[PDB]
Amino acid sequence: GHWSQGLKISMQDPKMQVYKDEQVVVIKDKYPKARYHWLVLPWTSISSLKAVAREHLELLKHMHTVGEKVIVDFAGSSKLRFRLGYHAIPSMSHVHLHVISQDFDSPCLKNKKHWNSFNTEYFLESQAVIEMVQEAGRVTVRDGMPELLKLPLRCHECQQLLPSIPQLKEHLRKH
Amino acid sequence: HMGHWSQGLKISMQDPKMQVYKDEQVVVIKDKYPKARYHWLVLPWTSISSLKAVAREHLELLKHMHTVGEKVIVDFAGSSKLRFRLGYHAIPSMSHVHLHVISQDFDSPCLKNKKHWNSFNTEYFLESQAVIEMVQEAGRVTVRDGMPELLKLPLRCHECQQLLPSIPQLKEHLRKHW
DNA sequence: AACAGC
DNA sequence: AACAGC
Ligand SMILES: Nc1ncnc2c1ncn2[C@@H]1O[C@H](COP(=O)(O)O)[C@@H](O)[C@H]1O
Ligand SMILES: Nc1ncnc2c1ncn2[C@@H]1O[C@H](COP(=O)(O)O)[C@@H](O)[C@H]1O
Ligand SMILES: [Zn+2]
Ligand SMILES: [Zn+2]
Repeated sequence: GHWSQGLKISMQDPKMQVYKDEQVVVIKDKYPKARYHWLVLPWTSISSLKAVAREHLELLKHMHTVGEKVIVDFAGSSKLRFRLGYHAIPSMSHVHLHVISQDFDSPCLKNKKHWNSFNTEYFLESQAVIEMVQEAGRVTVRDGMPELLKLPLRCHECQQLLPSIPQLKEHLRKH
Repeated sequence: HMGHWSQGLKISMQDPKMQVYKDEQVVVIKDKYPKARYHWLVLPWTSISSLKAVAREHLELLKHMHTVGEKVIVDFAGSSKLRFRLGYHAIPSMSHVHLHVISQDFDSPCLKNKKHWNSFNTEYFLESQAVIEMVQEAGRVTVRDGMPELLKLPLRCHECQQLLPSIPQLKEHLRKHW
């Protein structure tokens, strides 16, 4: 479906370009799952994590550095915590780096898949991906990622199990 | 002060037809809505308002209630080989403190919602022995905070610790341990 | 009105 | 006193 190309379309639209250089583009996540949620995409598209090889190393490092720069330039005075990583089995085409604040306070965060895709090992940290390409030369993704998306809701700050999304969002207010 | 319905245990325990066991100290009745194949309530003739009211004077009575519970198990469920737990609900709904004696099959149609499950499978369920130890060491029973929150915890099998998303799936899962 | 978009 | 039946 044409919906899966949204990232390539949006990153080519100057009105959506939070940041741009000769290597990458940054856009706001159209349906953000937190107060701050950006996506970093390279101009030279990569199909999936399986296609990543050592030639992509510096680019991945650049995507990480740019993500941290966007935090400084557009959320510097914030005390929030941030994580940078990739979804093991994404839905939108063209690999993209998630840069998202750990409040997870947003109406677009609506279901269990949303939560677990940022708060389970389904969320592959950027620094860990960079490490695999630097040493092994490829990105290895363990099995069972679809099951992680169906796990009961667990708080990422205190590890408490919650029974529903609404009760989770109320719990997050304590942190 | 709650309505007349909360006195059902006092009315039922005085009915000889409901008495599974009786002595000068305690009485045993079958739970009217059992949450397992075997489910009894042990109540003293000298009623206790709540766990907060328990003092060292009730210690021997509490141990007698426990021992009687253990005897009812062997007398009426000895051939079942089922596991049992003895404890009190931290925040009961029926008046008059009563000791739960329940088999761990949890195979019953009266078990219908999460509150039922977590009332017997979280810290909401205070083991009889633990209650006895507190009264022994400290002379009173202390209920920890956050009990209403425990009743909302996702369903967890008490045998293999697996988390289940619904009651019907839990009942189906429990088959594997019978 | 219908529909491909390289 | 509980409790259908209105
Ligand atoms: N047109 C778009 N522009 C920006 N972000 C988008 C767009 N469409 C989807 N997204 C986001 O991209 C992410 C795709 O998820 P995933 O495929 O798991 O990486 C989600 O956070 C979506 O909200
Ligand atoms: N008339 C009754 N006779 C025997 N058990 C009852 C009766 N009414 C309620 N119960 C049980 O007493 C318990 C009351 O809940 P709790 O106050 O949490 O111990 C539940 O297990 C009920 O099924
Ligand atoms: Zn928490
Ligand atoms: Zn189990």
